[PDB]
This record gives sequence, C-alpha cells and structure tokens, in this order.
Amino acid sequence: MEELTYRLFMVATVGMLAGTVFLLASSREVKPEHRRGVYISALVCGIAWYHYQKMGASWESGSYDTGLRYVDWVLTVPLMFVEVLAVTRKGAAYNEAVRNWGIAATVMIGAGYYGETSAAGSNEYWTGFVIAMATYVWLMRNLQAEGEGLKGDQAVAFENIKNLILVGWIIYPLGYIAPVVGDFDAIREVLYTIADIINKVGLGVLVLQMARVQSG
Ligand SMILES: CCCCCCCC/C=C/CCCCCCCC(=O)OC[C@H](O)CO
Ligand SMILES: *C/C=C(C)/C=C/C=C(C)/C=C/C1=C(C)CCCC1(C)C
Repeated sequence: MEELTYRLFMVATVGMLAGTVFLLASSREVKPEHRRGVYISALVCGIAWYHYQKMGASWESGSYDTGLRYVDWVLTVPLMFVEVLAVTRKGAAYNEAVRNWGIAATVMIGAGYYGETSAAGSNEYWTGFVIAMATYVWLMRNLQAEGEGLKGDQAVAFENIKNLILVGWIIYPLGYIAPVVGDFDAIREVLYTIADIINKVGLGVLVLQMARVQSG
C-alpha cells in the first residue's frame, strides 16, 4: 500500500488540476450572476491541487503524516459549504450562513486535528472526535434543511449536491474511527485520497449543474 498511496497522491494532483481547469473554463457557460459558486469550486480544487503536490513531496521525503491533510481541509471544508450556499442563498441569509456554517466547519476540522495529533484511542482522540462529530451532524442537518424551499429542477439539482456531501463525507469520520477497531491506518490514506477527488471535483461539477439550471 505504500506505493499505491504515493501513486494516488499523484493521481489526485492531476484530478484536482483537471477539475480546476474544467470549472474555470465552464464558468462562462452560465450567466455572471450564477458564477460565484463555480469559481469557489475551482478555487477548492486548486487548493487541493496545491496540497496534493505538497503531500506527495512530503511522502517522497518520509515526512508525511495524516495531519498534513488538515491544512487543506481547514480551508477547503468551509469553502465547500460556501460554494453550496452561493447557489442556495442571497443577501443577509447568505452572509449569516457563510459565517455560521464556516465557523462550524472550522471547529469541526480543528477539533479533529486536536484528536488526530494524539494517540489513537486516547482521551484527546475521543474529545476531538465527539466535538467534530457533533459539528458534522449539525452541518449535515443544516444541509438537509437547505433544500426545503427549492422547487422543480433546482430541487433536483440541489438533491444531488446534498447527497454527494451526505454520502461522500461519511468516509472522513469513519476513517478517523476505524483505527481503534483494527489495523486501518494504511487503507485510510488510500480511501481519503480517492474520496477527496470525488468530493471536490464532484461537488464542483454539481454546483456547475445547479448554476446551469439557474441560468436556464
Ligand atoms: C484498495 C483500494 C480500494 C478502493 C476502492 C474505491 C473506494 C472509493 C471510496 C470513496 C469514498 C467516497 C465515495 C462517495 C460517493 C458518493 C456518491 C453520491 O452520493 O453521489 C450522488 C450524486 O448526486 C450523483 O449524481
Ligand atoms: C475536501 C476534503 C474534505 C471534504 C474533507 C472533509 C473532512 C471531514 C468532514 C472530517 C471530519 C471529521 C469528523 C467528523 C470527526 C473526526 C475528525 C474529522 C476531522 C476526520
């Protein structure tokens, strides 16, 4: 799994760049008023492109640890919520959710990092898990509520955005927990890398599809 993990970091680098350039190029296919979420999506993929290059270099030198992923997540996880809010909200409601969901997302990642940087199964490990998991549930519940007012083709397009996050993000807390039940550290890195490509490029593509619906 060592060679596979390193090779997947390179695959992710290419995938994230491909997503960045796809989203930037496609941004003109929607009306200006509907582009902001597409641009944010492209920025998320570009940040992850930058970080997978850093994480591959760290792997080459033997200095890699899972904690390096958190430098990416602490910026990209809040921004992914923002890219959803950019297609679902306007005005004061947008500013309020960006603030509240962004704070929650940062707390989730920081609490996770506190637990990540301790021995697995330690008190700190569980403390970080409980706080991050509560925040995660709070975020997922607020994402489920976001669809309540949409109709027609926007409701369908939002359903896809919501479900990619609801299903696709389960792996992150699952991977955090699994090593206390079994020898799962190695497969955790493989699955997180695959998941990041699906979640980041996929969310951008689905935000673009929503913006196409809104423009049409
Ligand atoms: C030895 C290596 C084995 C590796 C084997 C592959 C593992 C891939 C895991 C990915 C986790 C994330 C998967 C996320 C999928 C979510 C899909 C979804 O819900 O998509 C909804 C969308 O609306 C549709 O249009
Ligand atoms: C682009 C990368 C993404 C979307 C990463 C998402 C990360 C999380 C949702 C992580 C959440 C965690 C918990 C819910 C509990 C354990 C600690 C974390 C940080 C792994």
